[PDB]
Amino acid sequence: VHIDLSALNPELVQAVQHVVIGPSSLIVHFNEVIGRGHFGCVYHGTLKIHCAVKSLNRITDIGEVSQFLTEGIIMKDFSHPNVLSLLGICLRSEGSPLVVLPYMKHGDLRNFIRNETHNPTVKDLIGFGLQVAKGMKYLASKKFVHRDLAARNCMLDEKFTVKVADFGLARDMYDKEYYSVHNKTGAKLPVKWMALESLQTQKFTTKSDVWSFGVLLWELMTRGAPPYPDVNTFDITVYLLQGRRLLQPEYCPDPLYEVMLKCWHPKAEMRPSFSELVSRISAIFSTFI
Ligand SMILES: COc1cnc2ccc([C@@](C)(F)c3nnc4c(F)cc(-c5cc(C)no5)cn34)cc2c1
Repeated sequence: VHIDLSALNPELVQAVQHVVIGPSSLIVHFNEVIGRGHFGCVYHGTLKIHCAVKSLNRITDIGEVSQFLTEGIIMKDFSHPNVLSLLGICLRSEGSPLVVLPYMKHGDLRNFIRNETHNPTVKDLIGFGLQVAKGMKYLASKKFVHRDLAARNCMLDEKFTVKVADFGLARDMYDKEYYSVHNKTGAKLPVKWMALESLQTQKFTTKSDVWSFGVLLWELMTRGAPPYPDVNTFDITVYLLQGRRLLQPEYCPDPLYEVMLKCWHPKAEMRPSFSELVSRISAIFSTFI
């Protein structure tokens, strides 16, 4: 893997020095896999900054190198406390580049809320939801559409700060169960998180991210129950069109369920913005002790 600066959009050339990590600056501990995606494994690494280093060597070919760099450059300029940051990319003589992310001590949000070790309160769970909403408000303000928002796709650091993850160079399928193959297009889709219109057109928007966020809130309040367990894959469209939504979890406050129903409005344009979600959830959160 060689970097040809001329091949890039000339406006981005200056950003390369800030995204590329010199191999001498990074040590990666390949002895133990700490995480797995469809595109490769992840390992502990030290930059002493502790990091998660993701290999992309399960992919046959990584595509256009200039595009990969461009994706990295665009990703690295995102900075928000509820969005996973890119520390950089590191080139290795043999194999694809390594993607270098901050280490997230407590892993993905779904597994965290399912863990018997931890006991977040209803207030804590709502706060996790608020943090996600803030990250998504940021991403939406950058006109970035996530396309795969779900509890499995957010992570928690050592201070229990929630970060929207699984985007840009960290994008992957980290739990294959929840992705079904479309018969016409072949795309593997997170159907149980998708908006009605996306199930029909396969177009994703910020308003379809809002639908997914509604599902994520439901996951939080059920402590990571699988949505629609008694529905099979693409029959979700028929199920929803019967006039159905996920039921109100026992400990979900009534106004938070109302927020969920708004996220699942049949008219995409009538769903709340992430700014409105931050406002509404902040209020509900403030009522708890
Ligand atoms: C287990 O220890 C860690 C610590 N930090 C990590 C940071 C990123 C990642 C990385 C690059 F895979 C990643 N980036 N975004 C996501 C994400 F949204 C979800 C997951 C994830 C979910 C499951 C289940 N396993 O991994 C992994 N993700 C993995 C880490 C693993």
